[PDB]
Amino acid sequence: LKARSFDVTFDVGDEYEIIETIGVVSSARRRLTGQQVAIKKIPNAFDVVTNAKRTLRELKILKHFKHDNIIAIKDILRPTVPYGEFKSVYVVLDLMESDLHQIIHSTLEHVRYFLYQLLRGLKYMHSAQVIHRDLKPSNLLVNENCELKIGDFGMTEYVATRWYRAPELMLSLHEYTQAIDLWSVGCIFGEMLARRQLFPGKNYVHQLQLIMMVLGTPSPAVIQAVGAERVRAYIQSLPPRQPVPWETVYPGADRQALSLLGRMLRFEPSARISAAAALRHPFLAKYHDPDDEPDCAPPFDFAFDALTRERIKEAIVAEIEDFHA
Repeated sequence: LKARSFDVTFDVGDEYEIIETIGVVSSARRRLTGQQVAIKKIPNAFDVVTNAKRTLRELKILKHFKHDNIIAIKDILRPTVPYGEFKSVYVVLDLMESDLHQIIHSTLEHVRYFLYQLLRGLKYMHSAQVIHRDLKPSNLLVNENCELKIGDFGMTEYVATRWYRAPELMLSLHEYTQAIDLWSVGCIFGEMLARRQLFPGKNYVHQLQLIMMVLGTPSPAVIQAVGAERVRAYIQSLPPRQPVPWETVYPGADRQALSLLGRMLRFEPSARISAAAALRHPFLAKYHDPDDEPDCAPPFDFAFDALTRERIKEAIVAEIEDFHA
């Protein structure tokens, strides 16, 4: 009931074909009239520890979420093998032409529609006690339209680049809350507004300093709420440069977006706004529709979150069955 091959070789199941690869991902058309869907195949994923349990979570995570602004599964095909060398899985997702990463660089009506979908999808996520933990414009699926879907999920080295990550995540100022995905939204917010990247740190050494200018130096209770000790020492030893001059920071912005920016970018997760609270912002007055902001009815169960072994290869077969009952 499935057919080969290229490129590269993968067996689709024939409900969809053509089969052109957008990137491993392909775009296909369901024979049933279900139009254009995106198919993602997983190479390996049984190849080791980690990458096994990672795709158990992702599989269970896409399933648990039904939201307009969060990617989910159209279908999931038994990568047909009768457990003899079952080496891979195919998840079917809806086809998104692009992502926010492509078009950001370098409109106030266009952003408010964008961010509204960002935050609504953000709230549904947090209702299930699940965090993206990394939010980049590359993770925001966008076609035009301008409908938005949140890509990937929560999951070393580094020298790597997260300029959208919260100062509590890296620098570990203190432990965090669901408000960290909002700092990312605030950073993306700026980039569309400012036309430029907000915090292009060479590293945490440069990043914090680059972060330092806009939000200014923290001498409220923010310090001593920090895990510190050196960080609080560094904060106080640093000159208390006087914040927050947002109106001066953005000339091309209305007081409204400037106000949402201010509450979104804040040192302390305690004080920082939430997804549900940020939706209430007057910035959405054109778009604000409380009906379109659902919460997950149950919480997301992490149960299996050693732990374990090819049982996970076997646990993934509970689903693909569970999907088809």
